[PDB]
Amino acid sequence: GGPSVFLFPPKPKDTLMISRTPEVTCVVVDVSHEDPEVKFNWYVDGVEVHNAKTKPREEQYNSTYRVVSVLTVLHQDWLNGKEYKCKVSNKALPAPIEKTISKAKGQPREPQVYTLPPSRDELTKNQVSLTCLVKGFYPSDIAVEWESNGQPENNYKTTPPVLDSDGSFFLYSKLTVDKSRWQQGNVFSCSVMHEALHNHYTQKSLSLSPGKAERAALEELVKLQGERVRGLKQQKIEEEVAKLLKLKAQ
Amino acid sequence: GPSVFLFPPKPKDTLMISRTPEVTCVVVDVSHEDPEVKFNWYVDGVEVHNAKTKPREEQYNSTYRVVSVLTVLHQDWLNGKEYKCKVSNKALPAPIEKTISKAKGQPREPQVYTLPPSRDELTKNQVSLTCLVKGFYPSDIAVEWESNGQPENNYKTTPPVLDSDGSFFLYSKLTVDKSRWQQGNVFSCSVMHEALHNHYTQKSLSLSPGKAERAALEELVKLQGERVRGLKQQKASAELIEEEVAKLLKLKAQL
Repeated sequence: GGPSVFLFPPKPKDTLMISRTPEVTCVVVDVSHEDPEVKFNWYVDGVEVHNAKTKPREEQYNSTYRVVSVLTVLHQDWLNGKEYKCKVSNKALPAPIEKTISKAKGQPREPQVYTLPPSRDELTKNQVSLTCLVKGFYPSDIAVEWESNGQPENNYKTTPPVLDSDGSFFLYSKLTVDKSRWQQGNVFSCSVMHEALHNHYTQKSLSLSPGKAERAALEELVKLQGERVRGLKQQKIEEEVAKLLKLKAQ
Repeated sequence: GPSVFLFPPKPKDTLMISRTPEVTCVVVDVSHEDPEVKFNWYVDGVEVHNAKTKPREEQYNSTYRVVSVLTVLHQDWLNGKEYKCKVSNKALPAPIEKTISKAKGQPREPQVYTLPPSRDELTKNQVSLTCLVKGFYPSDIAVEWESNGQPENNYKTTPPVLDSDGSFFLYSKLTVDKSRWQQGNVFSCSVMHEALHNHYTQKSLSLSPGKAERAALEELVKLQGERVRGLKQQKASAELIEEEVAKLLKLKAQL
C-alpha cells in the first residue's frame, strides 16, 4: 500500500446556481516525504483537459503528504453526467492510479417541499422549531436555506439526505426562532435548490395562520409587477406595457 | 498492512436490560502469509477475558477479516467506561490499539414532538407523519413508530444532527396511506434514550374533529338515529336498515 487517490464531487449548491463555480477535487494521501512529487492528468469523458489548479502540499499527522488538485467543471457538463477522471503518477507507484467520478445515474425526481409549524407542546418553550420536509428527490445532491422577509435566517440545521424505501431521498431542515417572532405572524420561507425543479428552485412559506403567508406572497408579487410596469414605462412599449398591466391585474 | 475498526453497541441494546450490548473489533486486510491475530481487551486499563472471536473470512482480495465481539454490562457502557481493543499480528511492527467509550458530557432528556402532515401533502395518496426528537445528549438513541401496538414498517429516521446549543436532534418520518390518517387512526412515535425515565417515552398523533366539527357530527348522529329508529319501527328492507345502521355507527366512531 503506497499512496491512495480519492475523488470528491462539487458542492451541490455550486452545480445548481450558474453564479457559482463547481469543482471536482482529487486528493492523494500517504505520499512519502522520500518521493513527494505527484503529477495529475485530468480527463473529461476520456478527453484530457489542462485547466486544473494544484494546491500546495500539506503535512499529514503520519509524517506523509496530502496533495490536492482542483478541476473547475461546466454546470451543464456535470448535470449531463460527464465522467471526470483523475490519473495520479508518483515514483513510489508501480503504475499510475486512476479514479473516476460523475453525478449519480438514475431517473431524476422532483423534490416535494412541505413546511410544518411548531408542535402545540413546543409553544410552552422560549424558542420554537419550524420544520421543512423535502422528500421524493433524486439524486441526493440538494441545497436548503431559510429566509424571513427576503433575508437569510442563520439559526437552522439540515439533516443529511436519507434513502427512502422507494429509492428516492428525503431530509428535514429545522429553523429555530424566538417564540415572539412566530407569534407576531412573521412569514418564514424554506428555499430548496435541486436539478429536477423548474429553474432549479422552489420555496414554501409558513406563518402562524393559514392564508396570511399566501396573502403576503400575493402582495409581494403585486409590488414587484408594479415596479416592473413603472420600470418599462420609465424605460420607454405600449403593447408590452399593456401585457404587463394584465399580469399585475392577474 | 491490516486495519482495525472498533464499533460501539447498538443504542437499543444498551437501554433495554433484556438485550446484550456488545463492542465489535474488526481487523481487515490480514495476509494469509501471517494470518494469526491475537485480541486483548481492556476496560478502563484493566484486561478482561470474556471476548468471543468469530472464525476468519477470506475476503475477495485473498486477505482475511477477523472479528472479536466483547459483551459489556449496560451500566459499564452508560457510566462511560473506556473499552480498548489491542490487535497483535506478526505482519505488524507493533500492536494496534483502538479505544471507544460513550460520549462524555451532561446527559440531556430528549423532547419528543409529533407533527401532522402539511396541508399541501393531503392532495397526494400517501402522507408523512413527522416526529421531531431534540435537545438530547449523548447522540445514542432509538426511534420507532407504532399503530395499535404493532410496529409500522414504512418509516425511516435521520441520523442525529448536532444542534447549535451542543445537543442533538433528529426526525423520524412515517409514511401512511392518506385514508388511514383521515379515518382518525392513532399513530405513536416511541423513543428510547438513557436520559428518559425507564429509558422510554411515547408521543401519539391523530386526526380528531374540532369544536365546531364535533357539533355538526353530533347533529348528524341525532338525525341518522331518528332515521334508523324510524325505519326499524316501520318495516323497510333489512338492506336499507343495514346501510343506514352502518352509516350511524361510522358517524359515532368519528367522535
